[PDB]
Amino acid sequence: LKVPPHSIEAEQSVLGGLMLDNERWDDVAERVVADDFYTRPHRHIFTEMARLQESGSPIDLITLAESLERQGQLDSVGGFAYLAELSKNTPSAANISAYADIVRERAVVREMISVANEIAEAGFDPQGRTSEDLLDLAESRVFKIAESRANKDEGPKNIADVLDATVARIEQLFQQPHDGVTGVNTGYDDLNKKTAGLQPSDLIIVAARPSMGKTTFAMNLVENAAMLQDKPVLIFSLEMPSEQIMMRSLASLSRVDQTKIRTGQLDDEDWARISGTMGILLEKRNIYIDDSSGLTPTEVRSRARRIAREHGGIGLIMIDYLQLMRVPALSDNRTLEIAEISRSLKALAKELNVPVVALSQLNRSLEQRADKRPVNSDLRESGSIEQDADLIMFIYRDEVYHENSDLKGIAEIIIGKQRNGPIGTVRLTFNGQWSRFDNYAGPQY
Amino acid sequence: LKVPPHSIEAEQSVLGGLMLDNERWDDVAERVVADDFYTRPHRHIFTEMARLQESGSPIDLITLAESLERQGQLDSVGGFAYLAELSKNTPSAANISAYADIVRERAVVREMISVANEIAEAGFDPQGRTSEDLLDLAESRVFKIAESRANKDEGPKNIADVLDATVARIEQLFQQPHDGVTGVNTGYDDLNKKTAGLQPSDLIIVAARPSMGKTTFAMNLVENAAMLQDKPVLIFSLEMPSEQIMMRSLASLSRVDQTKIRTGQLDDEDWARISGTMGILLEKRNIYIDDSSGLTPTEVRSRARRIAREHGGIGLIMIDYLQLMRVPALSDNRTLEIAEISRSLKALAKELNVPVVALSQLNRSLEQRADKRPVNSDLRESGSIEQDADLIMFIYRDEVYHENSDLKGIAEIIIGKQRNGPIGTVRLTFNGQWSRFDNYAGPQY
Amino acid sequence: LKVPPHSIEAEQSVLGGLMLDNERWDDVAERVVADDFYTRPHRHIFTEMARLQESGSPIDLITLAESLERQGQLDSVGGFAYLAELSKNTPSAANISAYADIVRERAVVREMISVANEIAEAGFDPQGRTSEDLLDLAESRVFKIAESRANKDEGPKNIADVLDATVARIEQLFQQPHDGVTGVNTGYDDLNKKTAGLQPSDLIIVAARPSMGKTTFAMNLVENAAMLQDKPVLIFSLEMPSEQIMMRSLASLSRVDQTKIRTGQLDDEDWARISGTMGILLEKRNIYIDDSSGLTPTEVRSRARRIAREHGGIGLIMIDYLQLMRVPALSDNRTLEIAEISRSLKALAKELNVPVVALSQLNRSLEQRADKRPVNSDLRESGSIEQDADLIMFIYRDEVYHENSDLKGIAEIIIGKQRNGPIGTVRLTFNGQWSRFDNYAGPQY
Amino acid sequence: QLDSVGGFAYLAELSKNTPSAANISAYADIVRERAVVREMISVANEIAEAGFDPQGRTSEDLLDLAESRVFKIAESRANKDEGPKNIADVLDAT
Ligand SMILES: [Mg+2]
Ligand SMILES: [Mg+2]
Ligand SMILES: [Mg+2]
Repeated sequence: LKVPPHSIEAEQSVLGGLMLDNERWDDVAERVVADDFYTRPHRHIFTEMARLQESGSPIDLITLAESLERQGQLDSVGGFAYLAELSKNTPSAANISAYADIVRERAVVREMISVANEIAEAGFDPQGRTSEDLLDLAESRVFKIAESRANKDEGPKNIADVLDATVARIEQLFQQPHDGVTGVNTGYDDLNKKTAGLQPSDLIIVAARPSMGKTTFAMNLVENAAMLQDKPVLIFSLEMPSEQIMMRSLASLSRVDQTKIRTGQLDDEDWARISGTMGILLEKRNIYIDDSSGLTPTEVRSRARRIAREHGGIGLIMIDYLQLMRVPALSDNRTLEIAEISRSLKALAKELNVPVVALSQLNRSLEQRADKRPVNSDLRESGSIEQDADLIMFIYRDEVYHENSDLKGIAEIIIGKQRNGPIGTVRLTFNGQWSRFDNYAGPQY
Repeated sequence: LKVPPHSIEAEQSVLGGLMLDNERWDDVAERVVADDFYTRPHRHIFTEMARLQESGSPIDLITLAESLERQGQLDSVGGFAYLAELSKNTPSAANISAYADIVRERAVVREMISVANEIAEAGFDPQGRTSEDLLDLAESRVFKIAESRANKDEGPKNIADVLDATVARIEQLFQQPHDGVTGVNTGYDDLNKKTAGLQPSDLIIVAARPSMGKTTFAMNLVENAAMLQDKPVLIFSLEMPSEQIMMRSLASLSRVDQTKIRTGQLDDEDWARISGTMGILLEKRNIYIDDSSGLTPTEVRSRARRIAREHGGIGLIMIDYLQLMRVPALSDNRTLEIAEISRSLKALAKELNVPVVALSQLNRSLEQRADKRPVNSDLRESGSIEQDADLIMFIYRDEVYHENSDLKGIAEIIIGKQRNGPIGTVRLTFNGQWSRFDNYAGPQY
Repeated sequence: LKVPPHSIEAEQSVLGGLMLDNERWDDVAERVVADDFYTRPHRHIFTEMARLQESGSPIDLITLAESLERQGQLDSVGGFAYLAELSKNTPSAANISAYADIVRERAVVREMISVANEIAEAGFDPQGRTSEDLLDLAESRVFKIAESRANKDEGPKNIADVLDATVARIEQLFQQPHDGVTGVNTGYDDLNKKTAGLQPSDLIIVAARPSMGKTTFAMNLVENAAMLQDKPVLIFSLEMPSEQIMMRSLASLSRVDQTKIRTGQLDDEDWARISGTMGILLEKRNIYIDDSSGLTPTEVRSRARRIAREHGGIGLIMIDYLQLMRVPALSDNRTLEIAEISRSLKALAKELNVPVVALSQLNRSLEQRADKRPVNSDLRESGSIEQDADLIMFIYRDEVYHENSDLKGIAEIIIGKQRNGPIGTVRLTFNGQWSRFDNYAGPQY
Repeated sequence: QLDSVGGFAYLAELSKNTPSAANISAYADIVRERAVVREMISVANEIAEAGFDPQGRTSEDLLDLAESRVFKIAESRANKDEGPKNIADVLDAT
């Protein structure tokens, strides 16, 4: 019931794994230490192995016994006969660092109990000592423990440990001298300038009123990517089903109208363009659609990670009308619901290192404003999706509100926020007959 | 030999000193509490004595035994002659202060070894626990003892004892004739006049809507307070990681835009200015960044107290987008959550004698107002971070909202609260292409 | 363990205390009775001493023995030697009325045992009795016992006693013909009219948004009633420490801006006024300041009772921003927490008969009104503070909101509640650089 | 639950006996009256024990406890004139 908590079987398993593989010792040398172990024979074995890996790389069965022999230690450290059992056991695979980490943790635990014993000792043993000379000692010891637990990554880093990563990214980008696109491209040249391409660890938002084009624009982004991104994409159509999506997308990629598709009065050239774009999409095999209705961020994360390990690793994610996302815990408070959603999506993007398009709606506030250009406040709910987002870009198409516009066939992509870049107003030509946005070779902005 | 020390003769001496004098109890009960004592009869007797000193001051010999009797407590706390014997004993003199001192001193030690036992045996019994979730428990309990004990200089001080420290501070300030900056220099001479620098035991707030400069500004402050000081600073980036922060700060220092960094398009005169600021930031080693996501106040405290005593003592703390900070006990009431956060940061600043920059957001209330110049009310939650603070200074770039304005490349710092100085409206200039606020040698304001 | 309850050390203690004290007899006579005792010899002694105190005034050792002889009763009540044991021991101090009261109620307890025995006797022995002649009988028994109730200091308080007290107070006021300020003075001659000074037992509340001047106003009240009254004032600065408060107060009294103080950049005419105000503050020794953070009301009580004991008796208390004050029992329900707080403060003021200033805050319910002139409903929590109070008086200086206002340097003190007096709108003048409110000679308000 | 309450043979001994017809309510009256006496013994014993060892308070609340039990059981019992009455009687009071 009561004992020093220690695991000693996985310990020997690590020992034999190091024996049968003289390559991966540095990675466990990061974690495991000679005094980390519990019993002294294992400690002798590991520290001898370490002294040898300084000098003698080959250490499996006999170099160990020889180095142990030259200084006269056989049968005082167990035995070569006993060592046979260690090399015999654990022919296991690269599942070694797990054992290493967990036993390293057990060592930390054992040390904690040791120091609690020391504190109890110094407590019941006064030695003519005061609370002020005692609690301060206790604080200093526990401080030395928690401060130094062989942990480097999670803690606040000195600047030289940050500039290494910064210069590393700069070398990753200079070592490939290429265009002014530091991530995913869209297919649109007027927008890649104000974005440097959809960057790879952000939460993009694509918001606009309902009849405006945001699902259309998003599908255009993803299909263009998947035509120039040899790497998967995802599409979560929580609103409409896959069979509307793909129809819209064939119309987009082939510049034929949607009625002609669904109803079936299309001409030989139309049939040909369809044939070609199909036979393209079926080769690259990027697009993966999920027409699930009421998802949660957990389901999103799982269904994205499933791809991201087996189909390689992914290039972007699209999410239609995230206000349908749910989390039943926060089912009463809608505001905190959306905040949890958005935080989880940003976390996902930082996890998988991809962008996360996340379509959203706007509120019926701009209608009584007479300009109609959507400002960042005009987001459907919670105000936090303008806070966790590293990019927002609204859509406004003046022909909807003004029949007397000189701005018809024209949609402008109001960048309404961008942390790592400028704001602006891109413009593009709308042709919803085949559900596409296209570039605008015309006046500047 | 190994026994819990409980100096018990002094206990009876205290009890009898109180029996023979109703007067000196509040003085004693500065230090004496029910849990302090070793044996339950003493506990019941003393809590009833205290209950009477609350209600009925006269208690010597039999008023206590009688309150005990008023509803049937006799012989569970010893006896009646047992009670009388304590009064008959100890006619000792006025050394009640020292007796109560030691009697108070020993019980906290007893609790200390109790906690040591609890931590150790809890280590033996993990109950679905990791070392990371265990050293946290240790830190939490030990310091919850220490803070609950350490504040034992408390009392209402006579005015002479106040003015001594007041005038000693004033002398230490006149001891060093210098400029009108009694604190950390911000680098912006237009701001230090209304502020006299980021004073050293206060919470500072920088708050603005999501694309306005608050992260940029609060990085300018530390960027300059690292150069001007020889003292460490800390940066808790709860929103986005270090590999973007530093790529924005290199530009903020060296005046080379962020695109020409990440892309690698930067010319020789720009490479040189990268190199200079590199060589500076490495030959000082002041800044310490933590890119952790959902920190609690306690983790902030620990990770600050670490850098405190290793590296001299800190000189500035920045906490990005406060509202992310968690405290899961108060996961439901977000309001009280923020109140706890703010109180904790304030107390931290009071502890380490440094400033604490604590950014925040603003609610979507100023938008439906037609002025857009934020006020002290539009803090994101709880409206306590307008109370626990000492310097609230918003940001307002008019050109973000009004397309057509003469306030372009101008950004003002709408001071909205001070407790020890004047409010105002400072005027600076923004150049986000290299992420910097600059002094505005321009017209009046 | 189980026995008929009766105490006898208190008995002989009281009897001997009366033997050694002819002066103080009536006070014990108001509580103890002949039948109040358990043993009959002491009943004889008590009733005989009482008969003599009616007839024969000196009764210590021999007058009572001689009387008991005149009734021919020696050796029936013990003996004169036994009485010498009574007169020898119990030289106890003035804690005698305590013994009287407790033994009084012990007679009541023994009566309770006897009466329950009577009820159980009627129970075992029904005597052929009806339930309607049983319950109401045995219940009117306890009722008839309740009829005794010699605690005649409660609800049945006829009007004449009230008017006696009231006329006594009116004689306290008219026997001293003075100005129309029956209370603490403030210094603000425009405020004492609407207030008649700060009444000694009422709970005053000062309330305004975070930078409207309430700490300042309150410090001016205390540091003016420190200069007028030769009576102490406390300050529970839970929010800021003494080393800022006192600086502020030096600036207030000496009218020099605080920036010239701490920076040390002040001139001879300023140093003189500093010398003068300090030489006043130390030649009066009148101010106490407690810089403790999370004070519960019990701590506040104790720390005020101390000064009300040592330094005569106190005349003002100030508690800064009471929403810091805790009571950890009610940490979950904040509303009940604050109600406890306010009730404790009112009780304190009624206990010491001294005015409690208790600074409060306001909710963000003004900002969405366009008036901003606060009302009682704009108090930060619980609504008890607007019920358990006797003088709320807000602070609204208008230039904080309306930049273009013709009231700069004007701070009006909206008396928003007062029981024993009017409401109104006092005006003052805000000069904040030296942290003072001053009077205003101006038009009709 | 057979025989946990005596037994069905005893139950038949109950059914066999007592051929009384005229008076049951009066027997019930005296039984309830004795039960009221019994509960009065219970309450008095509670008072005596909670005078001997009632475990901790000021006896100001003990006097109130006596009065409380008294007037409570007074209100719990006393109303036995209670019953639905006739309009030819209610209208008399009205
Ligand atoms: Mg859609
Ligand atoms: Mg930011
Ligand atoms: Mg204040």
